Parts: sequence; C-alpha cells; structure tokens
Amino acid sequence: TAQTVTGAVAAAQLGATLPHEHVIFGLPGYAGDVTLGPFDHAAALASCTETARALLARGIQTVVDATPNNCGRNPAFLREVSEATGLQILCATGFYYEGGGATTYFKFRASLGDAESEIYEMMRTEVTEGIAGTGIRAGVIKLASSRDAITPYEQLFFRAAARVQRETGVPIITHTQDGQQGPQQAELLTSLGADPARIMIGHMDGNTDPAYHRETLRHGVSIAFDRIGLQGMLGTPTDAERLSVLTTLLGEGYADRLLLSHDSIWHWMGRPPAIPEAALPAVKDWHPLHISDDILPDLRRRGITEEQVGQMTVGNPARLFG
Ligand SMILES: [Co+2]
Ligand SMILES: [Co+2]
Repeated sequence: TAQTVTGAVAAAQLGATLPHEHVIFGLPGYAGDVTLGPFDHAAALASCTETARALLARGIQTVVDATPNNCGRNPAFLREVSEATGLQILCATGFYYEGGGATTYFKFRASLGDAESEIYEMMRTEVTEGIAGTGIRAGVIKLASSRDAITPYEQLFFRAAARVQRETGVPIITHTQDGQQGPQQAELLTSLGADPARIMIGHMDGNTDPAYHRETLRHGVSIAFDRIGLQGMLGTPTDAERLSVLTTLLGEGYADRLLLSHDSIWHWMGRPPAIPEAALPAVKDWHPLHISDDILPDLRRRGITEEQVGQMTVGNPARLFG
C-alpha cells in the first residue's frame, strides 16, 4: 500500500498520479523573512484546495509532494488540503542538496559524530511512525545531489535512505541538479541494495542527450521528466526538447520506466515571488494542469498510444508508490 497524509491507500486506488509536485514550498531561509512574508493559512488553504479540485477534474487522484524537511514541509497542511478535496497526497522525508541552504546543521552533526544513523532514524521514524508527533507518515524518501558530484555530505542521506528502503520497501524519489548525476545516483542506490523498482531518479528532463537517460536506465531504475512546463529557466530545456527525448525513449520500449510531473509550487512560503518581465514565457506552463491539458494530448498526436500514456501516468506510479 501507499502511505498518504490521510492514511494507507491501495495501489489500484492511486489512479493517475503526478510523482513530483509541491503544495507548499519555501527555499531555505524563508522562515527568516517571516515579518514581511508571513504564512496566510486561510489564503494558502483556499488556493491549494482550488488547485487540488482542478486536478481531480482532470482525473488526477494522487499527488506525491516532494518537499524536503528543510524546504517548508508541512504534513498537517497537506492533510487539510487532502481532507477538504479528496485528493490523495503523499509527503516526503529527506533534506535538499548541499548548495541549497539549510545544510550546516547536519554537516555539523557529521563532523561531531555519526550523522548517517541520526538521518536514518529520522527517515525510519517519519516513514513508520510519523512526522513531528502528528501521526502523519511520509510515503516517499526524497534525496538530492549537487551538479558536479554526489558530495560526501549528500552520500550520508543516500546510505541512510537505502537502509530504510530495504527494511520498509518505501519509495525513493530524487532531485538531480542541472541535468547531471543521474547514472551516479542510480548506481549508488542499487549498489547499496535499494529496490530499483521503487526508485525514481528526478529532474531527468534537465538533460537533452538521450544517451545520459539510457545510462541511468541501465540500473533498472525509473526516471522522471518532472519539471515539465518550466522552460528555459536557469538551464532547464523547452517542453519541445523534453518531448523529443521522451518520444525517442518511448520508441525504445522504456514506457514502463518513464514518469511525468511539473515540480510546480502551488503556494510559496515567505514573500510571493517577483517574476521579471523576461521570465514570463519560462513559467507560463509551469502549473500542475499543464500535463493533463497540453502534454498528454500532444503525445497522443505524436503517435504515443493510450496504453503508453496510461503506463507512464497510472501503471508506473501504482508499481513505484503503491
Ligand atoms: Co528538485
Ligand atoms: Co521539487
């Protein structure tokens, strides 16, 4: 079964799923700007429930919230959004990448002792018992790595997650920075005994060379084209460049190991973002209704079958998360 914010749900009851989204997200440091950027709970609940109902209208019954522990994760809020709409939401356990802030606490616990075991115990408790004494369990483990290498600090989380995976069978979803480290993440996690059928290497759309994707897929892991809609923003490709690589892979029989999401943020923590005039086309399609409205119908038009679409959106997440 899949462990959601409302409880255990059967694999067959997940339906169409978006494997990587953020109901609420705050980049590390947001809590420090609480005076001018407070959290308006009522306005956040209103906006998030509206987006959730819009997703349910598209046939999307489940969303996997990939928000790391240090990036504004709020399991109680996700439960409110779920209970109000009926949309199934899975939350995460894990920390963001090293160059993403809020890294010093565990970097300090590491120089002073055994941080790997402390990280392991955090992930295990959050998966089996609950988060912050609420009883709401994490249904996935979120891992993240830097661009140039999976740093020694980041490897502490990878080894810790691999152990929780062997013991509980919990899914593992990841973040890759600037389209690099995908084969390395897959190699590391599989060598540590983590189930390749329960691993999803994320941000794989950040690379436009299909050889890189095949190199990651060699390890038997599933890969996610999860930043769909975010076009030409700080290194990210266009949706046309993403779909070109996806159709090459779909034509090579990889349908059973390919996933699709937007990595959208429904409500930002801290102050609302001031998006520049030049950056408007980049974030135009970066919302959670884009795949349902534009991508899947465009894939059907390209030659991708209803079976292949249903495999990526319903079949793969029932196996990976259920
Ligand atoms: Co990410
Ligand atoms: Co994300």
